[PDB]
Amino acid sequence: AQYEDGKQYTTLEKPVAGAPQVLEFFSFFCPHCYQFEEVLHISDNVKKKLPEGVKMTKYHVNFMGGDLGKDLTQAWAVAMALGVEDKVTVPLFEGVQKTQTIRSASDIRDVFINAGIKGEEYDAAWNSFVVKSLVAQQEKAAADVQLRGVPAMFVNGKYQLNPQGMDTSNMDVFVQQYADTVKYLSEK
Repeated sequence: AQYEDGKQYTTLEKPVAGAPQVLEFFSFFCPHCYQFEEVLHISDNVKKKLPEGVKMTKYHVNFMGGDLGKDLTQAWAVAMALGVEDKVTVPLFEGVQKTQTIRSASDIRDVFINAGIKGEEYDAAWNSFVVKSLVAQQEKAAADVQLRGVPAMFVNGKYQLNPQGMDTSNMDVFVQQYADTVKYLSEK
């Protein structure tokens, strides 16, 4: 066939019921995630090709970067609660990996302050129980699907994208193959 289990995707031997339709995992410590977001814009191009009616969830993971990794997952919870993903994603990636100016929670906070979220808004969200449940969700979803590596994308709790089985000679072509696969998986 043209799309084959084990080729552009893999199937979970233990399917995850009630999972978000298109589910993406990342970490601001993850070098390929940096590529996926700032060079390739994967999440964005996947969207562009998803059918109507399908929502995409993106979650941060704990297993990279120790203490700051967990901080970063809570701040991503804050980002989601406040709806400011599109304003902090890039400065967080560049803070962790480019300039290396993120070394503590406080530095994570500075990014939000600079992106225009108010101190009192940030701190309240940071400490809110809404954010604690939203942290819990991020952790649960990672747990449900065995998650040991990022970037990772799961469709309908049953399929897992396998980008290593796609040509990388051309970056535009890789993205579109990626996006088309998610589309195919979605329709399955």
